[PDB]
Amino acid sequence: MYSFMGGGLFCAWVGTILLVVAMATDHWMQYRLSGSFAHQGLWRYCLGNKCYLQTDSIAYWNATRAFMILSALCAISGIIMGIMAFAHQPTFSRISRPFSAGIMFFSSTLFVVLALAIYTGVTVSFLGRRFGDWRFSWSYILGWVAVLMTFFAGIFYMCAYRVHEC
Repeated sequence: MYSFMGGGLFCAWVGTILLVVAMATDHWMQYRLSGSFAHQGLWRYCLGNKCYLQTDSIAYWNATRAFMILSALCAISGIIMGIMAFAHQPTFSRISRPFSAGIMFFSSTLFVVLALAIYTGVTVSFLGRRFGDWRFSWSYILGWVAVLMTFFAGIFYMCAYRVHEC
């Protein structure tokens, strides 16, 4: 019955973390020079003897940063709706209670497949022959893992939509 309610919420409860463990993890691209092996994230940079922050704010950087928050805000606004999916609260008939999360999670799934594509679509074009250690590191992966986690979080919630009303 309500296994989708208890299943789809779990696919988002972990996916919401991977999005947060993607904006505060300075490992979007691995690179090193002379005695400072580290990584490079959206906001903060890192080296060895010290750290580093942004300097110019590039177009594809200021695109991914906003779209990932637009996904997390569209992801936390689903687990709180998943809490509201169990408890029936009389409100109205438009937009079902165990169904609105399907549009909300898929919306969060939409602004991450675009946020991760704007990164890759410009990174290899803006670089390549210059930066030698071109590598999408272990935070770029967690963004793509959360792409599938919150995707199923909408699938399970959308699957229960037909089971309930029909």
